[PDB]
Amino acid sequence: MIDVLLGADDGSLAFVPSEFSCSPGCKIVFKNNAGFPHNIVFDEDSIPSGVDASKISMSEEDLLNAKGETFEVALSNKGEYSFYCSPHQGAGMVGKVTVN
Ligand SMILES: [Cu+]
Repeated sequence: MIDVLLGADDGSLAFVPSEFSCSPGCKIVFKNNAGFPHNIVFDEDSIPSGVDASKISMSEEDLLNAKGETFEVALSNKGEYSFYCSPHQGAGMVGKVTVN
């Protein structure tokens, strides 16, 4: 599995890592680190065809509010999955996972 920090240790509004690669069955655990609240959203138009975004994404309205809170994702279909934090998207808090 891949552990991803929500917020850099220094408080920067970033996923760490932000771009990473894995294979079918890939599991990702996003953990609130700094600069929260944060969330993790995948838009349907920015993930592979035939993937249900609602099954991998937080709702834009929901947030992880405290250090250490987690949101887990498991991926199957190959392709590129772009994601972002909704409150911090405009600050560049975005990422992409590639399943090859
Ligand atoms: Cu955020």
